[PDB]
Amino acid sequence: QPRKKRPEDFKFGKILGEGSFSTVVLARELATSREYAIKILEKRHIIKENKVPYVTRERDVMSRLDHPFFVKLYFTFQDDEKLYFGLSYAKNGELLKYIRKIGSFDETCTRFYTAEIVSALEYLHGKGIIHRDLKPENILLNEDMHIQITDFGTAKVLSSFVGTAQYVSPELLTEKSACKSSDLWALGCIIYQLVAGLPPFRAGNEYLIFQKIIKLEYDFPEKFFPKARDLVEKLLVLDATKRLGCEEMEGYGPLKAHPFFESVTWENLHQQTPPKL
Ligand SMILES: O=C1NCCc2ccccc21
Repeated sequence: QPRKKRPEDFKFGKILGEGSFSTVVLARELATSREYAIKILEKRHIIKENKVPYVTRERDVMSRLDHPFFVKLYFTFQDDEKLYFGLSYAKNGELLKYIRKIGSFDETCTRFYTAEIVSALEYLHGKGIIHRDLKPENILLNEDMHIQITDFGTAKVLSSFVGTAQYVSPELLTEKSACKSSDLWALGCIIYQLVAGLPPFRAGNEYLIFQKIIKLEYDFPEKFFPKARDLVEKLLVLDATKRLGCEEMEGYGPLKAHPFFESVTWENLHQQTPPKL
């Protein structure tokens, strides 16, 4: 292994994001001229907030990921005060940014980007990992406009936490429990959001949002692509064992065979050129 890196190896630049117990800063490695997104965490603060398990899980999950649709962990190091995670830099920022920029996606772009997420979730779920906080804020875009999923501090490794209100699955509200199917619920909310321009469940506060979620209280705009609508109806299902893509429904095959995805070639999405937004 190369010698441990250290802060003085980098020219630090702008802050890219100010996460839960961390700050992500753009950094250029002097020796190589490579750009990394370095996640910086203060040890004392992590210890004080009882987040050692949190940070340990984050690093352990990220070390296991080796797929182009996920953030990559290249290196770690620490000094007296801080932990540093050297992560891939997603040049084009958040999916959410593009949703707001152009309002909503046409069918071709919805299909292409939904497929990348599904394909990413298939990989993740095959390793026994649940994300638990999947959302357009955490789905980044690379320079090449392919997705790069991030934010694994709150992930669960199969064999205690509630995500972002608008994407929380009903089972989390009624049991405290999460499963792979919880990510598929999030996927349904995201597809709806790509097409409609807004998340399905919206209200004045978390309480009222949680209320709508458990009553499955939402509806589709008039223009909603019919096959995407059918797909979302098969994902936004209160019973977690009946969502398209979960094990009880025989996995990712039937999800990927959905009519909405008819024209998708699943084997080499990362080699395809994304539709212009
Ligand atoms: O580009 C990024 N890569 C790592 C994850 C991240 C978080 C917040 C802002 C940017 C990034």
